[PDB]
Amino acid sequence: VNLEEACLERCFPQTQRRFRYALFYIGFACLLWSIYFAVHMRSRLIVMVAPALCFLLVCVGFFLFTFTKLYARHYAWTSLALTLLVFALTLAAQFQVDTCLSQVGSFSMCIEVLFLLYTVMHLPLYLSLCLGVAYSVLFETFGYHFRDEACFHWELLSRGLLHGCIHAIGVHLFVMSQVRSRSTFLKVGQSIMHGKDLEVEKALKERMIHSVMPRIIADDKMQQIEEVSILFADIVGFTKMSANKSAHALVGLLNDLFGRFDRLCEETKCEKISTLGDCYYCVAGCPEPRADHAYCCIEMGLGMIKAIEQFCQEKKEMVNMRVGVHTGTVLCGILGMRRFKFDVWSNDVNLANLMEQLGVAGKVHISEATAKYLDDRYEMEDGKVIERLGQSVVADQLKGLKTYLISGQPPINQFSLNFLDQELERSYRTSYQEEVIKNSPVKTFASPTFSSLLDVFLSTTVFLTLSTTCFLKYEPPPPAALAVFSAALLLEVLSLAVSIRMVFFLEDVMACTKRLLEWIAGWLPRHCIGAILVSLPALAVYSHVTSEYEFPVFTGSAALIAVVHYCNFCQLSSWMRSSLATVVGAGPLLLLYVLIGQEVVLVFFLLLLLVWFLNREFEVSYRLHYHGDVEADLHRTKIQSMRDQADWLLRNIIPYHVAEQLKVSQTYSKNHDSGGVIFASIVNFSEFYEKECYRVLNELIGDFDELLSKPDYSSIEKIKTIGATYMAASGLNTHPQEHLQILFEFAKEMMRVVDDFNNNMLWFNFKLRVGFNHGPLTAGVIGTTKLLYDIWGDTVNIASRMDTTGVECRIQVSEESYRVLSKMGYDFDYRGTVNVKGKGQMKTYLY
Repeated sequence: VNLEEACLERCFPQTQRRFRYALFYIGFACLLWSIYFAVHMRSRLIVMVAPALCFLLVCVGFFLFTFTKLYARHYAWTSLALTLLVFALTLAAQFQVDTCLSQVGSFSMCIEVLFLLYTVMHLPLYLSLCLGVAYSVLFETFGYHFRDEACFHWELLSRGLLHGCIHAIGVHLFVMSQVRSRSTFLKVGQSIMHGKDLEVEKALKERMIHSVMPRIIADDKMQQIEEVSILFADIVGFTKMSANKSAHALVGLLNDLFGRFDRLCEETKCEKISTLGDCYYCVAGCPEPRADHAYCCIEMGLGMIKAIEQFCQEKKEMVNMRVGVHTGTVLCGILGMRRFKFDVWSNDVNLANLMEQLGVAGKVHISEATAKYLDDRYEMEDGKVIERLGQSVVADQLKGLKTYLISGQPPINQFSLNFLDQELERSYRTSYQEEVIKNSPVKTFASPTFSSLLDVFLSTTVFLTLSTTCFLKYEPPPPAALAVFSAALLLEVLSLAVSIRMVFFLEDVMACTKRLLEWIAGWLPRHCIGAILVSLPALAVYSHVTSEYEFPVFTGSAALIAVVHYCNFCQLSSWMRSSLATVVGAGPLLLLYVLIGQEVVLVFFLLLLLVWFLNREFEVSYRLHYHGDVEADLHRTKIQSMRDQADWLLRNIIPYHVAEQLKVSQTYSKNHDSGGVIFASIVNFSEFYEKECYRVLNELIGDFDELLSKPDYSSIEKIKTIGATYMAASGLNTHPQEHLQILFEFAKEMMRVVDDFNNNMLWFNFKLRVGFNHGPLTAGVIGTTKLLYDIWGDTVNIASRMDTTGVECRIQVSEESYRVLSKMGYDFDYRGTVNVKGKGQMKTYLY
């Protein structure tokens, strides 16, 4: 009931203006009648024109009531108060009747007041219908009882059918007027709610975009920006933190730790690329060409050491940082269509990663290139990596590069009734045509197809009842009367059958009649049939007139309703209906007469003005209703696009099995008893690389991304891509090791397209080493304002070890995975032993 109040207060300006215009019209009707009463009814003046002028003063008082704040609270009461007064005046004016007035004048007083109460007063259905019928029945009762004999069965039935028509038109007019207003208010409410939901989801999509891309990239496909300082950090001691701590608690610690990193990164105003497990590597100087990149990178790197001690002293941990800095040229951009993220690729990045591996815990490690951009603002210490770690495999490729360490510091025109935007107006014309075309179901009472059904039905019952009274008078009728009525009846039943078939769409329909049914729904053909349909009651009356006219009171009284019937078919243009009513529903009677003559001209002018005005008001109600519909549809198609974009970019960050949980809790955590991770890197790209070469790399990843869309790889969800390496995981959503089999086929299919893609290259084939290991892994979502899904653990780090110790297009596998891979029947070869941290020399078999 609160929304009904909300409907009423929003629609109140319409009701207030509608009531005010009724006040103007009734006073105008009272004034014009008084002038006519003053000239042709001079026999009794003070008893006839004084109520007219007194009621005119009442309208001014009622107009004064409108501005009052009390009227806004009880506008229904004021309309009810006027209704009784206008009822009393018309019945009193009918009470009296060169001293006699024709009834057609009184009938207009009954008709015009009835239309005002039903349509332009916004009173309830039960009150308006009961008051209208009670006023009508008392109008007829007073007329029959108080008739004059000095001047002037089936006759009584004719009066009821005539009054039956106006009430039928009146309730039809008011119900649809109510239906459009309620529908327009609702669709406006949905539109304003859709718009509010659009802003909250447009920001959500931007937040999803910012989770994989920086702000500057999001403004709008690769770059060759040089002089870029690359950070690298490692959580030395995560393996200790890995054991004897719960998964949710574990991801909580890193969420605060990386969140602390994210905050200080914002303080450093640098860019964070991604967090590879415990590693946190971030770039400076790209894509924005910042010149202080080295000094910021040193600052956050030392800040990370400062942050970890604060982090250690808060939740009581024992961990440190191994920071590595190397500046130089770098490549930036996006690879892939799914799980695509901003990343940096160069030999500098690997050396920057290598520098982090050559660092010492709690110390920032820098390159010689970085030292060139560093002044004495910090302390310089010799790197001393050669004697710290000996001549190890990691230290072989330093290639004589000296290194250093750092410790700290309403569009409708009033006249023509058209939409101001011509494109909207054109769509409005074809709306009924396309509504039939799409076969849209009848949703509400304001549907254009349903609206036509009742308009045709109302034109039916009005035409028969109006014609019934005319035939009751004759009970020889002229042949023109029978022929017109039969043709009108023949047209009416076919038009009614068209309306029901346009709504109900019976199974007897075929394509042939559908084409013409759509054809009829067009603007011009509907006006061609509609104008005749509207005029059908009008020609019914004028079919019964002959040369023996000199009969006149009945035809005039019946013609009062034929012009009244013209308010029906609201879908048709109001100007055509209003003009046709003047020319074909009122015109034929006016020149037929050519004081009774002066009275009829005044009577029809008042009715035509009311008919013209009501057609004006209900047309803009219909036009504004369609405006509300198209805006709601326009907002619904804009909310679905944002729905698709936000969901797709959510899939760009987290897989399916994570979206539901993030809808329940702000943090995600899960441990895995058995989990396989795939690492696939490209070697000969460096030989191919010399930005122009990386475009070929992008389509290669896009070809790899097409492997994920295959129905047989729905259990595999990639994690991310770093450099030329592709990281995929199988078993997160979980034969006990069926995920591994799909993962192995993914790696095999991975080189299959690699060899297939090499066929399109000129004298250059690509390379792909794949590592494989399965076991316990922990995953989770990192960040609050920037989401990030990644998996880390012993199996992940050992998986990357297998790519580093990799060979040509050959799937390196661990002993643990070989325990279950060779059982099924996979043909596997042996290679030997490689260096593995945490397990010593590892027995590595191969595909």
